[PDB]
Amino acid sequence: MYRTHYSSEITEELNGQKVKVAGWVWEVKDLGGIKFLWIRDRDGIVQITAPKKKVDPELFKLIPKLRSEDVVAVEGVVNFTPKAKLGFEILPEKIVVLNRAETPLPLDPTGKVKAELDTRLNNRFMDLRRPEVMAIFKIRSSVFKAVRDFFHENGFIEIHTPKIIATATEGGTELFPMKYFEEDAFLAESPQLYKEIMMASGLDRVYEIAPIFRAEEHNTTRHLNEAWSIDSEMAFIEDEEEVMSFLERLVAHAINYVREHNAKELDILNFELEEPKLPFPRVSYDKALEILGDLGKEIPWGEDIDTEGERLLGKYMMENENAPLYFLYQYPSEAKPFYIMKYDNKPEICRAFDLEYRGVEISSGGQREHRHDILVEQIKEKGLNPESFEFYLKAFRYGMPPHGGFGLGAERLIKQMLDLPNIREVILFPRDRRRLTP
Amino acid sequence: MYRTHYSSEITEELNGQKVKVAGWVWEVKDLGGIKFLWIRDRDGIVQITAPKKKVDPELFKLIPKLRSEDVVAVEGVVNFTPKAKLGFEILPEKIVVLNRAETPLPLDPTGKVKAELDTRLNNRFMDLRRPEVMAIFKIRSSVFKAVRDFFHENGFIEIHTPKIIATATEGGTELFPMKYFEEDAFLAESPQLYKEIMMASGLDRVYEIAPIFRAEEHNTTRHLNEAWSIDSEMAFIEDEEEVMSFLERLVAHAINYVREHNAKELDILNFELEEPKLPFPRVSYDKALEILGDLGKEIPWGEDIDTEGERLLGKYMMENENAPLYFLYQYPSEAKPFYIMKYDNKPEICRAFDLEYRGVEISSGGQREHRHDILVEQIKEKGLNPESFEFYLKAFRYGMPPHGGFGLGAERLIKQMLDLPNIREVILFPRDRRRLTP
Ligand SMILES: Nc1ncnc2c1ncn2[C@@H]1O[C@H](COP(=O)(O)OP(=O)(O)OP(=O)(O)O)[C@@H](O)[C@H]1O
Ligand SMILES: Nc1ncnc2c1ncn2[C@@H]1O[C@H](COP(=O)(O)OP(=O)(O)OP(=O)(O)O)[C@@H](O)[C@H]1O
Ligand SMILES: [Mn+2]
Ligand SMILES: [Mn+2]
Ligand SMILES: [Mn+2]
Ligand SMILES: [Mn+2]
Ligand SMILES: [Mn+2]
Ligand SMILES: [Mn+2]
Repeated sequence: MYRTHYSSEITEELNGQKVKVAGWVWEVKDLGGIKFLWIRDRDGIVQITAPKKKVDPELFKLIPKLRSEDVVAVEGVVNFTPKAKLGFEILPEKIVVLNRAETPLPLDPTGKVKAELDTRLNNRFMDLRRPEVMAIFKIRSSVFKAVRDFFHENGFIEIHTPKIIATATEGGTELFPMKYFEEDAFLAESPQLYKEIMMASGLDRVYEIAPIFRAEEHNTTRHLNEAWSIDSEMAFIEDEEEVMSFLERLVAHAINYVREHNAKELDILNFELEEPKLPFPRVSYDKALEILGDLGKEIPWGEDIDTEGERLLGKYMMENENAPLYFLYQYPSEAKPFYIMKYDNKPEICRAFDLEYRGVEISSGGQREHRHDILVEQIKEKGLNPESFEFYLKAFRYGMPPHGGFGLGAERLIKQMLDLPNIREVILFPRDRRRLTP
Repeated sequence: MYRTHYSSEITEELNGQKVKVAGWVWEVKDLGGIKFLWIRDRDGIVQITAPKKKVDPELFKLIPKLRSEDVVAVEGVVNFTPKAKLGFEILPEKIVVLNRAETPLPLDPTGKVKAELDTRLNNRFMDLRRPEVMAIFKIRSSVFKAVRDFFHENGFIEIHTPKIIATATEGGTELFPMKYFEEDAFLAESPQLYKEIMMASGLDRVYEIAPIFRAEEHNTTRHLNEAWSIDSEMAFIEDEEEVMSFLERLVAHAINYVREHNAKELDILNFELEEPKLPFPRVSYDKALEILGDLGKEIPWGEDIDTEGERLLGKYMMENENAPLYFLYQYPSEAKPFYIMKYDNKPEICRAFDLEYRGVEISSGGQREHRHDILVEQIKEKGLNPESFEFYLKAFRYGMPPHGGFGLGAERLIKQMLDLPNIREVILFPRDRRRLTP
């Protein structure tokens, strides 16, 4: 390996020892009798100091020949000194140019010349050389880890369901059709039917973190046609609040992990990520519509709350409850899927919920209707053909425990967590109405 | 929740305490002065003991009405006693029937009546109720966790790349073409191009665990048309041996995690999983051809080792070195992808390798050709058009360090680890030439 330590792994204990650092040339200053080389790696910049009387003459002449973004490797002695901005410098014994960069660069890694989003996406390898972008992807990886750790700690087993499928769906829209040899298939939009089927297996507590594909009609700063969904389904619940309780703790865990493990990144983003306050407020759909009405926003009882409505509610909840996160629940049964269980005592409302983060939905879920005959009737109430869901319905006939779950969008979670304007900032290679490359 | 404890969570410590267990009716013994009920959850069976003198009369009359696979929940008192074959029994206070099972069952959960693989795959929710099948999926989840933990402990950052691609066409057949609105696109067979593009970003050490899609020409016991690939790419390496060293440690870690945390599942499977012995043997392609030739198996230099060659070599490696895992490396350059670096001093050989587990490939990798101009010539040598790779090639022009990586099949790893005859046993809903549904 061309390096022994990253910029962040050199501590005082190594003072006076030989180390190897490597990365991209950030800056070179030839100041006559002394020269400086700064190398940038994933964690920061390291200073290479070359006093004329202390380095090999060949090294002294090589430095000024180095160019921005050249990939280099340096072997030298660690010297902790107040004179070094970051606390220590490396006195070089050897400098190897591994690969030279061409010029001009596609994007300005110094951040001085700003680039439009599309140019940045077309050149992601350059984009991540900027600390504020690398910060987002480091945080994305931490969020995925925190989520899986929480699931594991809570007895959940990871499962994997098919993305190439040929079964019915409730909406029949936004599908990506594909030929599967002589048969017709589609890319999966959610593992919903499959995770429910597995509730009849004894697994009981499952999660899956995998891509979902939806051919969204038009672009928005909140949707992508390819995204990563964090799905869970859990059995033997007594109501949907047990699912909401689990979800909020999972989300709080992810937020706290980022706050604990990625403070450096949040600082680079000049962002103060709030300590979660559980339980999050619960706002019934009825109450949400009343609040929107007073704001001049009309939603007829029975219809889903639109994006403007969510935005207005998010602001209202921040102003009135200092709550960046809150649940909308007890939705009209007519506004949610046929697989959601209705309140037996008040059928017009159902056990579904949406978790809103800064006024944008990050997750949808609820308790499912596990009683076969009622489920079948609900399919009919949606004007659909139960026979088209036979492979799924069969799983409810041989001992199906009550269950519930949610789908939590990873990009949605991260975008809202960091209060970013566009979802394209949180996935490396976005897919939207017109973007298919890189 | 309807349960507080799984069958495996009840210990001496809880003797005399009240708990709630829940699961599927496994057996009922209906006697005049006592009823016994056994229920099954994902970890095992729990005995419920109901003497007439001790339980509520309604509960006593309820038990005989229960039927196999009905879902029930039981609240009662833990009672340890040598008279209970499993060590303890639950003296029930309340029993609730959550859902009733129809008969006949799609599959026999008692294991007495065997069913063919196709029938089991069609009724996966029933199939996992058998301990030996549940065991496989618990181990699958364990392997995924171990792999991710190892990546994290070694400084790798998780990334996520597109499964819908314009082209890359780093090959010809075996691709699933798909329309992306007006454009022609394909399902990704590997994140190869993307993880390489990210080696120019500073991330340096990345991994991705995600679906891959391949329209395999032939139906085999070792291939699927949809699989999960564990991919990694790492920068600043000096040769492919650094990648092989990392990979063997990753696989050893996964194996040891299973041996340590799934001993119970390994026992249910009547399988002894060996302790990994590092380093695994490294066998050059030339040496493999010599071993095979000595055995009467002739492989013309330059051709890949076929399935029988792999089987013979795997057997030889066990006999000669008690090595169920070993590497094949220094393959002919003509036999590997354009992105593999050739030995500059012996160009007909390249820095690619395959990891074999019980005579079956579980992973391929190598050091890549990070030098732009040479890479372009190799694209040409493979009969491909460099212009089809502009977004990828662009990443090699602005400071690209040397790098290498591998693709490790999750199903391949698990199938081989457990010495299972068919890869369909290790993924819930397989996709092959003739199976598209469920
Ligand atoms: N096109 C998309 N891009 C990114 N994430 C998505 C997309 N569609 C859904 N999700 C995520 O998956 C979660 C569950 O999916 P669900 O089908 O309930 O979403 P939805 O109600 O269609 O979302 P929306 O109202 O935002 O379009 C959503 O809360 C969101 O986090
Ligand atoms: N159809 C498949 N089903 C399952 N896993 C696969 C499949 N194709 C490839 N893999 C896994 O991905 C790894 C990397 O893919 P690669 O393209 O090197 O495979 P391959 O050499 O074509 O495999 P094989 O020779 O078995 O067909 C393989 O080592 C294997 O573990
Ligand atoms: Mn939607
Ligand atoms: Mn929604
Ligand atoms: Mn929703
Ligand atoms: Mn193949
Ligand atoms: Mn192969
Ligand atoms: Mn291979």
